[PDB]
Amino acid sequence: MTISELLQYCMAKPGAEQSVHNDWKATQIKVEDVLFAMVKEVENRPAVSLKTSPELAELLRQQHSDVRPSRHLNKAHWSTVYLDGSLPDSQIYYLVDASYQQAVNLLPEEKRKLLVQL
Repeated sequence: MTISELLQYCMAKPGAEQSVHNDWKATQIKVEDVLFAMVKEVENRPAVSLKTSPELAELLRQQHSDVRPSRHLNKAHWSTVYLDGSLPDSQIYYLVDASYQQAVNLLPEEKRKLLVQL
């Protein structure tokens, strides 16, 4: 699937802004200072790195190889999913909201109250 639409869909999540790191244009999707997922194309192939997530870490225990959770940034504290392009959109959308849900839970009272209005 195309990351072009996926990225725009990430902007449809209330509270998420794009923080671009001007090196290889790694784009961090986060709120005020809570980073849950960041997208970075390596090998010219789409790849997103999520923060420590239950199902994402579970994927590494239960399933192996193929997508290859690798240590380009941090393999145990982060998880890098090679989106590649040949990966189905069905799974990707779920992963986005998975990390997004976590971010909201990790936000204090003040922060959460705001997102509820949006």
